[PDB]
Amino acid sequence: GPMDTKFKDDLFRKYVQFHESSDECLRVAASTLLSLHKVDPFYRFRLIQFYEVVESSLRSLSSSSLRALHGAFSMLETVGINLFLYPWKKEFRSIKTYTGPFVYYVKSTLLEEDIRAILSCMGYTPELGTAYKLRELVETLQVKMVSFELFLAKVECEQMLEIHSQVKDKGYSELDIVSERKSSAEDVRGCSDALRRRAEGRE
Repeated sequence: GPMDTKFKDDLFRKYVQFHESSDECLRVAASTLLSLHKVDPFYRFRLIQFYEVVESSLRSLSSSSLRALHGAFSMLETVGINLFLYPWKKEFRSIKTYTGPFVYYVKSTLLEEDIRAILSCMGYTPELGTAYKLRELVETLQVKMVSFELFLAKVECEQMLEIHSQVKDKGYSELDIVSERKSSAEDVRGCSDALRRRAEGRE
């Protein structure tokens, strides 16, 4: 079914409040939201094409993994947080992407067009494919919303890492885990149980 709006709205408000004032308590809530009431996987995200970006990364970028994706989404989340907290600062109206840790964590892991799409939701557009800049007036609510989905994305990577750990002896790839998680609305233990049973031949 649909995502729980009340739970999501409450979590969003607490996420913004937290940053305006460790996010582990927020991550526990996010982990609950991502499986709550058997929300369909295709309703977990509305601004990022999460499972498509993940599968593109795992298939196309050889250094990647769910761990690497966690790091890329975390770095992009921090870009968003800085922008909605400090939109007047030159260092966040123009961001550093062609050199520095952004190369190692994001360019290594997400396709260029997915970087561009995610950054566009924050109002960043590039020049010559780089030099991302906020060229129109900031829309902090939109920045907050995509930052929040990058937070959910990093947590969802944590969920899929956990699914894999619970069925780690059966020879599955991370791509196999992603396909179960996007196909089934079960929680983490449900997904791992299904993967185990399938590997055992029990359907």
